[PDB]
Amino acid sequence: MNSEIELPVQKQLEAYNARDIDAFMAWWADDCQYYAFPATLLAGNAAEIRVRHIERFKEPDLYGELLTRVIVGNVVIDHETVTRNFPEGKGEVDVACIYEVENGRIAKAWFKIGEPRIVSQKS
Repeated sequence: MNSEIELPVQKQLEAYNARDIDAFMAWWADDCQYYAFPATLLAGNAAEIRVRHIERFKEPDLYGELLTRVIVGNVVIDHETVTRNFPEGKGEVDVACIYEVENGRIAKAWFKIGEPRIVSQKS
């Protein structure tokens, strides 16, 4: 059972669209690392991680619609589609946010954005 690895990523994914930064920060480590595609350290601790996302939570159009989630031991891939506002239309970007949970808290987290998509250009 990798239940204590599922507990962070479940509560945070819900909190991402539900606009709860307290739970979206809770299940992380205080020294948690946060990289951007490919491997660019945005945050070397929890305090910088939350603030970075709070800026994203200012968008009323922010919605993470999960498609698929897989878990390999202490690691989870949450593959969601972030609804944004792009000047060509919708603005929905299919991202794979990968996490690493150590001692019950996310020790490290990385994300890679797949592509930009639009409803007018998609079935």
